[PDB]
Amino acid sequence: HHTQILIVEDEQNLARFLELELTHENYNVDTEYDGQDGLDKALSHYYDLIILDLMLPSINGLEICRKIRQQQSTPIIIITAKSDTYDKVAGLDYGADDYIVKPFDIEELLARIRAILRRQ
Amino acid sequence: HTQILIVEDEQNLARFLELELTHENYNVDTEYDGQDGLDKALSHYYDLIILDLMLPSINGLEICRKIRQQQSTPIIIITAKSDTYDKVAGLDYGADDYIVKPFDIEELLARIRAILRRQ
Ligand code: BEF
Ligand code: BEF
Ligand SMILES: [Mg+2]
Ligand SMILES: [Mg+2]
Repeated sequence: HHTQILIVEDEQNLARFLELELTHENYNVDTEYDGQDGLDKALSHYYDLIILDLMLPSINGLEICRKIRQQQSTPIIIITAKSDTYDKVAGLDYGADDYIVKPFDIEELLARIRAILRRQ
Repeated sequence: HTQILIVEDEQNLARFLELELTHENYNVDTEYDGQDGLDKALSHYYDLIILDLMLPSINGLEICRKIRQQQSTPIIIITAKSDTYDKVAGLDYGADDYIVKPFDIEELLARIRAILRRQ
């Protein structure tokens, strides 16, 4: 019984870093670097929480978020270099549970994962 | 739904949030002192509590711990403390979100909506 996380992120250094840091916290992690592959994975497997970058190949994160939310209430955290207030609001209103501006400290992401999953 | 408590000692900010939130059809109570805020939270029902960290009498992290000891009530921390250690502590002590000042009201309102989806 492991908590399952999907990361959709096209910057492969950060993607691997997040995978390693989350695996160290005893999460099971799947990663996708392409937006369509990430959506397809999110819809075909059960995750406990999904981490979504916004600028991705094929389709971008807000479309992924919308299409996941047509099917699932699965927690979503958006991570992105997009830091304007409107981008944050739009992402939360499309159903993301949190929204973190890059670059961030891993310990903050881990704390926010814990806080969201506490209420599941 | 509608009941919000704000514990914030910077009164210009508190009245702003109070008015903006009331404009959004929330019923807002506010307290400028940390002990009064904690007392209010434990004595009265709220749907969501907004906690500053740096307050007179008792600091917001301790308020958060004591509330979460007794209630499931959603908590958003708002604070000028931007350090990662403080974010991690606030979230681990029971806060559902943590916003660094300054922030735009539409962000707060969106995070309130998102947190109330979690119940
Ligand atoms: F490409 Be992600 F929005 F940083
Ligand atoms: F006084 Be609060 F922590 F900004
Ligand atoms: Mg990207
Ligand atoms: Mg203060």
